[PDB]
Amino acid sequence: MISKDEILEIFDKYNKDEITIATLGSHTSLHILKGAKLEGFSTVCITMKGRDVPYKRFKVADKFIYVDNFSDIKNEEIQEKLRELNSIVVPHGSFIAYCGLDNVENSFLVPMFGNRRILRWESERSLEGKLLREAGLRVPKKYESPEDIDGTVIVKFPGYFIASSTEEFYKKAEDLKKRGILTDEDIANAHIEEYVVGTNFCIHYFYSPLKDEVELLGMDKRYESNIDGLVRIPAKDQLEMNINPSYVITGNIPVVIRESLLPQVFEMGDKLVAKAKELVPPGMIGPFCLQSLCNENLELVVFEMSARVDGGTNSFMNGGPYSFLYNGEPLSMGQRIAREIKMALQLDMIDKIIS
Amino acid sequence: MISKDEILEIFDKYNKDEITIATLGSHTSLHILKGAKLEGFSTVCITMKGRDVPYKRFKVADKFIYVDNFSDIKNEEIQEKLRELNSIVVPHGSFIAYCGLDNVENSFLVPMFGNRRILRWESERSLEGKLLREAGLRVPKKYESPEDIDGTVIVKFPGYFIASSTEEFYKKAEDLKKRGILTDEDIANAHIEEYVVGTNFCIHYFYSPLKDEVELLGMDKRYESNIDGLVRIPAKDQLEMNINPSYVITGNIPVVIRESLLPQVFEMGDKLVAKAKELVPPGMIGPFCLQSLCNENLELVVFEMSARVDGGTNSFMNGGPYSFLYNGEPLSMGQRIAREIKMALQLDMIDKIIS
Amino acid sequence: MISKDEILEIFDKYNKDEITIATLGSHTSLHILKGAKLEGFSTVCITMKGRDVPYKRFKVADKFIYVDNFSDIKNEEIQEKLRELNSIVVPHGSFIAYCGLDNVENSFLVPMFGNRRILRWESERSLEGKLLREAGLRVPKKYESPEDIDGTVIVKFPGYFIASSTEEFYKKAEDLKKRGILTDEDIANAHIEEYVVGTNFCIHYFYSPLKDEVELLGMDKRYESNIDGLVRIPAKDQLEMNINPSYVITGNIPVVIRESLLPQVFEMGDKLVAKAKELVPPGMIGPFCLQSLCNENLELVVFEMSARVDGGTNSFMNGGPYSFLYNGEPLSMGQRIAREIKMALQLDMIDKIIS
Amino acid sequence: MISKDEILEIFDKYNKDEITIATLGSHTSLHILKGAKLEGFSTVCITMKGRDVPYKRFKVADKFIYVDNFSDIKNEEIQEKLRELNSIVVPHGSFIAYCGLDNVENSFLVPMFGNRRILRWESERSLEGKLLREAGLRVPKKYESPEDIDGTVIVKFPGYFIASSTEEFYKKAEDLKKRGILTDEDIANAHIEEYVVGTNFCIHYFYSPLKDEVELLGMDKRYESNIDGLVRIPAKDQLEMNINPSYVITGNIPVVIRESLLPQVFEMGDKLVAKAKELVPPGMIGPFCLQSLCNENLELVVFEMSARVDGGTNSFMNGGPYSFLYNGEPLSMGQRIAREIKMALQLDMIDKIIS
Amino acid sequence: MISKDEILEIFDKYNKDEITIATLGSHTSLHILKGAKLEGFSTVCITMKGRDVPYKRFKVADKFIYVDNFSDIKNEEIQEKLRELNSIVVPHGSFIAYCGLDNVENSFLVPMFGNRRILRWESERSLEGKLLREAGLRVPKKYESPEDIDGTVIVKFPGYFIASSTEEFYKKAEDLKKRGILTDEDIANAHIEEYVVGTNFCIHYFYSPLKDEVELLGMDKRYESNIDGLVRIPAKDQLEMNINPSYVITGNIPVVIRESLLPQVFEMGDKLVAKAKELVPPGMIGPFCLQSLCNENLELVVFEMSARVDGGTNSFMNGGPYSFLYNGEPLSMGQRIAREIKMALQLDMIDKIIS
Ligand SMILES: Nc1ncnc2c1ncn2[C@@H]1O[C@H](COP(=O)(O)O)[C@@H](O)[C@H]1O
Ligand SMILES: Nc1ncnc2c1ncn2[C@@H]1O[C@H](COP(=O)(O)O)[C@@H](O)[C@H]1O
Ligand SMILES: Nc1ncnc2c1ncn2[C@@H]1O[C@H](COP(=O)(O)O)[C@@H](O)[C@H]1O
Ligand SMILES: Nc1ncnc2c1ncn2[C@@H]1O[C@H](COP(=O)(O)O)[C@@H](O)[C@H]1O
Ligand SMILES: Nc1ncnc2c1ncn2[C@@H]1O[C@H](COP(=O)(O)O)[C@@H](O)[C@H]1O
Ligand SMILES: Nc1ncnc2c1ncn2[C@@H]1O[C@H](COP(=O)(O)O)[C@@H](O)[C@H]1O
Ligand SMILES: Nc1ncnc2c1ncn2[C@@H]1O[C@H](COP(=O)(O)O)[C@@H](O)[C@H]1O
Ligand SMILES: Nc1ncnc2c1ncn2[C@@H]1O[C@H](COP(=O)(O)O)[C@@H](O)[C@H]1O
Ligand SMILES: Nc1ncnc2c1ncn2[C@@H]1O[C@H](COP(=O)(O)O)[C@@H](O)[C@H]1O
Ligand SMILES: Nc1ncnc2c1ncn2[C@@H]1O[C@H](COP(=O)(O)O)[C@@H](O)[C@H]1O
Ligand SMILES: [Cl-]
Ligand SMILES: [Cl-]
Ligand SMILES: [Cl-]
Ligand SMILES: [Cl-]
Ligand SMILES: [Cl-]
Ligand SMILES: [Cl-]
Ligand SMILES: [Cl-]
Ligand SMILES: [Cl-]
Ligand SMILES: [Cl-]
Ligand SMILES: [Cl-]
Repeated sequence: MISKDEILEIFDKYNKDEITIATLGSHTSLHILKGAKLEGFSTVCITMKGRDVPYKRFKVADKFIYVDNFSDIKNEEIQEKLRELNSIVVPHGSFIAYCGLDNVENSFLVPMFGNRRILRWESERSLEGKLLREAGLRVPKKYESPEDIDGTVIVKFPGYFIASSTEEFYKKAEDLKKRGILTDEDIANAHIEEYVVGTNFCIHYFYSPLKDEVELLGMDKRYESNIDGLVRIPAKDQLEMNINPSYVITGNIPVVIRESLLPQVFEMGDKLVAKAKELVPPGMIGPFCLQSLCNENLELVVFEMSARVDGGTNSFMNGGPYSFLYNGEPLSMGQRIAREIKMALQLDMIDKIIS
Repeated sequence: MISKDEILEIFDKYNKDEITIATLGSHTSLHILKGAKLEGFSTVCITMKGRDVPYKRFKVADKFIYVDNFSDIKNEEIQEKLRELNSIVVPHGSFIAYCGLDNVENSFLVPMFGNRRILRWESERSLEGKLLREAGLRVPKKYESPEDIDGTVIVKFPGYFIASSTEEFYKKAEDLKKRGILTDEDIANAHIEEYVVGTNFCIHYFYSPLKDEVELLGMDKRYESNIDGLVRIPAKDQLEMNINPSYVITGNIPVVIRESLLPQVFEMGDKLVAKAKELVPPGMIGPFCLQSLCNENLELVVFEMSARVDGGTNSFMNGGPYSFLYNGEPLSMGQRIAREIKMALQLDMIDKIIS
Repeated sequence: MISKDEILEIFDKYNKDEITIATLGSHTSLHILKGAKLEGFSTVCITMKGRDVPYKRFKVADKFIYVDNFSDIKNEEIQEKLRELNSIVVPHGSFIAYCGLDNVENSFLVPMFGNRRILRWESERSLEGKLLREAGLRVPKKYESPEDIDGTVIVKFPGYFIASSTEEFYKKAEDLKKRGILTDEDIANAHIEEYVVGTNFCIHYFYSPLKDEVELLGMDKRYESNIDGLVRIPAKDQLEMNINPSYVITGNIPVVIRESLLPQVFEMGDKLVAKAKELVPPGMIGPFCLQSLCNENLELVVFEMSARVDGGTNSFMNGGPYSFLYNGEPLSMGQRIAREIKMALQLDMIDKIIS
Repeated sequence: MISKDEILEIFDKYNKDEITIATLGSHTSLHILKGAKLEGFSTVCITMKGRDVPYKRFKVADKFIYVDNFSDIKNEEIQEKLRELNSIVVPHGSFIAYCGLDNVENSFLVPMFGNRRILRWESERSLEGKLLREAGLRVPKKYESPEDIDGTVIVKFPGYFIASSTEEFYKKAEDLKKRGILTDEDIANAHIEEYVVGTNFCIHYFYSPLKDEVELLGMDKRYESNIDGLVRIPAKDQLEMNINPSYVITGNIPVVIRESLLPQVFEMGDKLVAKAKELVPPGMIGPFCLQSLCNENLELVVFEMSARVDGGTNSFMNGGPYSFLYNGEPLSMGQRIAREIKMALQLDMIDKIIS
Repeated sequence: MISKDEILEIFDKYNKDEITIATLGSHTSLHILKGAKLEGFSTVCITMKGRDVPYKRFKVADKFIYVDNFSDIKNEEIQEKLRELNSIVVPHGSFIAYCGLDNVENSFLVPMFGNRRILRWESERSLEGKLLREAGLRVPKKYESPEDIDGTVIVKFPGYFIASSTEEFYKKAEDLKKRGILTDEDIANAHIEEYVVGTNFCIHYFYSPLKDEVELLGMDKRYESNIDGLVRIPAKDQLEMNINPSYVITGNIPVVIRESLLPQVFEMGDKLVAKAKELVPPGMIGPFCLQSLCNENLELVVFEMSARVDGGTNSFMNGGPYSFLYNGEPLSMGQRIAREIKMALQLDMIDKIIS
């Protein structure tokens, strides 16, 4: 519901000489806040007791807004402190969750870097799949029901398993049921897709509305538990175990792609951006990630995407091999965001980057 | 056939005040061209439509030479543009392939960084094995025929499989045949070697003919599809699949070796360089890679080598842990190459580095 | 036995205008010595023939003290050269081993960065376990005997295997016996613990006695042979092999943790430091590492620790994502150590950092 | 009157996680505020309409406190805003004047970098002369009355002229009287001293109470109007003019001293600092300037001093030849001040640097 | 008398892994020693009590060799310490004076950066004038005797005055005699030359024997006492004084030349270098200064030169406008010298730079 004009008029009461960058202390905020300082900004960190130490010891925040629980960040009281500080908020995974995506879309009256509307399109698998399919991107083959399974599939519930047949599907669902991990309602909405066998590249892009350009900033591969620990056990020993794989994100590892695949990499970002302009105007604004798998035919297949900054940007907080090429600098995504905020304030084009 | 004097006399007609660095837009050209700019050079990128975006958006090339297909880079027309631009060409994997190694050796009349003759020694498994064996380096044990198999082996055809017996060899060859991946002629020339079980270090060295020194620049491990995706599937599920491993390079991951192994690391490069001087004068010039596996006895076994810059240098385009030690700089291999070109022009010793 | 006053009075005869940093040429000495140079120090490297090349080519040492074998570094002759050079010695894994931990504790009369006494607490599994348990840290569940095994365990002998039952334990012990890898005396003291299935984070901390603060410097995951090569073999092929896993450290790979887990990360270091002050005064001084595994419940379980600089700091010799946040610099652990030595000399507080 | 305990207890109610650096927008505030940002601080600038542009366009201040006139900076309202911002104030020439030195000494209840008491000793020519004389420094010879004049003298009134005799003194005083530049009361308190003929070095020092050390940061020579414009007129033309010299500071020019004179330079700062400890405890804190003239006998004679930061530090806001030697950095005095504030907060020694 | 082979054979007994840079603590040693550290060298400073503080507080020397008086630096004892430290000595104005130029030429058996023989050519006005005249450089017109004076001249004695006639010459000589500044023997050897009226540029060049190139590093103007203080007194007041000008170097001020005059600037260095090769082989090595005055016809007239590093390089110890152009670095002359020492050691060409 929140209007653009409604947000531009909040920002107009802002002291344009004292624009700060704010965010929630979690997810990717260390380089969001570091990147801001490096660009000249004073920074605001929403934090809480027991969770504030990393931001205090890394010296990355100038002002703290302590909440009782991160859930309070929807409260109109915190919105006020943020407006009085002239903060532009940089959204990220954790902020959207603790604030709630409905509160974000029509109850959070603080200026926000990026296209506010499009945060819904990453939250819903149908919108996400619609976008990736319509943008012309390779995605895993989808399966309507367990009876349609004719290969190895992975099965996700909004807590994960692999199946190579209809029969294996139910045996495994049953296991995860009689172990108190999945209720009958989760499996009633099981999402089944082709298991893509390949190398993980989570590709971090930045779309600049100022330059009208998609940029490559970096790449990581996920480090997930228990799976990346499960597959480190020798095959003979794994068979002696009664252990199911889980896919809980615990961290990230840096990777570079084969250089001949960069034309495919940019075309993917270009296409995604050209379609999102049509479907959710103005489209992708700033940081976005295609989480893909590269098969043996050197084709990147995208199984996920983010419409804002992705946790994997943490793997290059001191810059990376791709962020370096632009200007020989240790450039993070956080700093690339802050720079866009800076240039837009200087060119009087803040309307291209906030909502 | 191309003579050294034949190349020195092409370079003598060069305007020594305007020496550019050229390369093909692929493989490792992003840091070759970035590294050149950082050293003061103007840069030339051979590119083509649909494949030029990465070089335009990374702002790494000053002049583009567009070809219809990269195969045209042998054409005497492109050789002329390069000579008129006073370009020294930096060779790499992709350039040699698209240009053709015979065209490189006697039909490509543009000055080239490195020892031109020695590019043949990396192309032929017999020359390569000859060199590594004569340099005194550990290599996988070789097997003349499937009947000689007495352990786990890996089998390569100039598309890969593992066997632990003669019987398994044929069963697998048959599979890859009746699946249209290998013709009877490929398996007629199957290369069988010991499967080395260990940690991958692709070690990137630079030999300076100016300093008469082998330098350590960095290290990566390969990220290959489908294999690195295959082994991420739990053992129980893998057994339910009918899937063969492939070993297609898709990218790279940074790694550092145990420091006590660096004396072995340098001795390997020293030895390789001392033997290549004898076998293919003047020997190794500039960048070279030993692709090795470290067994549990802390011995590096080399299964491959490159006689020019290797794709893994991309993992440290913003510098790495070893390239940093020299001068505290974000030094890439591309920039280390450009620096040698610079120093040689300044010391009037271009004859030590081109051919 | 070596007293603090005994060491302060050695250091008092030091020319305070010419303080050098010394260490043994191995383990982590490349960034210890590089970091020192960067902070203004002249550096001393204990090295030997055949093992000195890495330090000569990286140009990281100003003065060499050549020994016949690294075992000689206990010799009172080498202690004298070090005292005459005004060297503070930075201890590390290799130095303690070659010098011998008893010689370190009462026969090595050279000033040393860190708490000398506490190097014993990392050497003994009982002290180490005592400390981690009393500090309140999660550790693997321990097993008194093979008959207590009720899950997957890993078994270590001061050369490793996994067991999922009492029966499997003996079958495997027998195998490693009848293969000449373990004598009956090793298995008589077998250390059996819970096999933690998860993602490896070796977390590198620095405790500053000057700032009274625990800092996060970086993180790596181990790269071990043959295990990380064993699990890269497809499950079907592994079953055709008669191969046991080994866990020999060969190198390291960079990783970042999920940012929401940093509060747990710092609390772990804080707790460890607060307990070590009580148990071994003054406690942890400078660099320390918690080597942990993150399970699917996002809990870090510590299976090992170091009470000095850990080999994994090599993964960020050119700085890392966390070391960057402080001041936007390529900061290594080696340089963080040297800086503390520098600040302490400038503030006349060398008594807070040496022993 | 303002007590130290009275100031420590104001600072104790400060949020130690959000310490800002404040100052008045004038004099030397550009590098005071720039230097602060570079050290990680958020900055507060006291400014006013018509005088705020330089600080807005140089992007050097995060928060502005607008006053009606700089005279309002004594007002208890502005003191409150400063306390609520957790600001340490950095004093300078302009701040003391607009605030009034009595208000500074007992009516300005905001923490302040430096020794508050000693700002009186630079304001009074008797205290200043007492200090320089007792510290053992060369100063111009003083003259009790016009009748004591036996050489070339310069005559100052708290607007300047040169005399070489008693007679010339009165003729000139009369001129400046019958021209409405000096009243009979100014000349009733005329300060007459030896005219020192030599080269101007305004030497900028920093005393660190943390390191107990006097540091050399830089040097400038004054650029004064109309005098430096008067002496640029050829002698023949000057004689055709009826023009008196004035000595109004308009700017500064960088200079380096002859290196053999640096031992004299440091001894002067050392001596000044050792005497000020006795006379006005704790003595000199942070930045101080000896404004001297070097005669042909290579002796520096001091005609003025500042007990805080001097305007000449502006000549090296991007660092200078001496500030560079420490760490190869573009270090300004402003940044050297901010660093001391930083280190003191980190070492819990804020009591050594504020009052 | 000292031979080159005699010096090469001293240097051959040097540990080539531990080459240090040494110099006397005075003149230009701050950037000589800083520049060395920046290039990776350990540094040796010859100093003495009462004169060592600047080098201790600037942290620029790793090892001190204390002498009783700087005159002792000729002593064979100090030569030994320097040889045992593997020091290459960098000569400068003060070192040559305290050591004595005869001792330098045949009694100082330590390797020395530059052409040892040519230090005599800067010491003798006849050799100096011979060189500048034969190199084809503009110099002041010379006058054989006071009776030849037909314009404004300046008169120098190996303490200075200006004369516009024969009569004025004697009146002034008489004054300086009856004031005890000049004996009858000084004026018996008075050197009289054209007074050049113009702007002072002391131009600092570096000749690289490695690159065979003359480089422009920077420029300063002298700051001399009492003269630059004398001319700051208004003309009317100067006439009321009985004061003679002196020209004692006290410091330096940075200046840049008009860019259209750089072709003249380089040709002057080129010419000087081409003639010095013939007259004193191998010629100019490393740093040299032409001290010139630019007349209204935009012609640089050289009144002095140095055959080693000149004191004016101190004006750009943090780099300057010209030293910046090469690589965008804060490059001093001291660091440019150290770099040449570094490159020569790396290229095995130390024979091009020492003697
Ligand atoms: N289509 C797929 N094929 C193979 N692995 C997948 C697929 N989708 C997800 N995964 C793995 O499951 C993890 C969690 O996926 P998601 O919850 O979709 O982000 C991913 O990071 C992948 O490692
Ligand atoms: N390092 C990371 N890599 C990838 N995804 C992440 C990372 N950190 C957080 N996320 C995602 O963002 C969500 C919120 O993060 P958290 O607050 O850490 O639970 C998680 O559910 C993850 O899907
Ligand atoms: N001797 C070997 N033992 C084990 N793995 C190998 C061996 N040779 C090659 N490989 C794997 O196969 C991939 C392709 O090898 P190549 O085609 O020889 O460069 C390598 O990157 C290795 O990961
Ligand atoms: N990132 C890389 N790592 C290792 N080898 C590579 C890499 N990129 C390319 N290569 C090798 O160079 C050849 C040509 O590269 P491409 O043009 O990308 O196919 C390939 O066949 C690979 O063997
Ligand atoms: N409790 C455990 N659970 C699983 N793996 C372990 C455990 N302890 C050690 N390891 C693995 O064995 C290697 C050697 O362990 P350690 O010798 O205890 O340092 C470690 O780096 C781990 O990869
Ligand atoms: N890169 C590394 N990562 C982790 N641990 C290491 C590393 N290097 C050495 N160590 C440990 O330090 C000990 C001595 O090292 P080394 O002298 O290399 O054998 C080894 O036994 C290892 O446990
Ligand atoms: N004793 C002196 N001899 C010569 N010039 C002076 C003397 N004192 C002050 N001046 C000049 O007058 C200017 C103003 O001096 P003051 O007002 O004392 O700071 C100084 O910057 C000097 O250039
Ligand atoms: N650039 C400068 N150099 C030397 N002294 C200065 C400078 N700027 C200001 N001052 C002194 O500080 C006082 C206050 O400065 P202002 O507010 O600029 O008048 C002046 O009376 C000067 O004596
Ligand atoms: N020919 C000349 N004409 C005018 N001024 C000169 C001349 N030679 C020397 N001077 C001045 O006298 C100072 C001392 O000169 P010198 O002792 O020759 O280095 C120089 O720095 C000049 O400022
Ligand atoms: N800063 C400087 N500028 C020009 N010449 C200098 C400088 N410092 C020293 N010299 C010359 O070098 C000689 C020795 O310097 P000193 O030991 O400082 O007397 C002096 O006689 C000067 O001629
Ligand atoms: Cl992203
Ligand atoms: Cl995310
Ligand atoms: Cl390479
Ligand atoms: Cl390659
Ligand atoms: Cl550590
Ligand atoms: Cl270790
Ligand atoms: Cl000052
Ligand atoms: Cl001032
Ligand atoms: Cl010079
Ligand atoms: Cl000089």
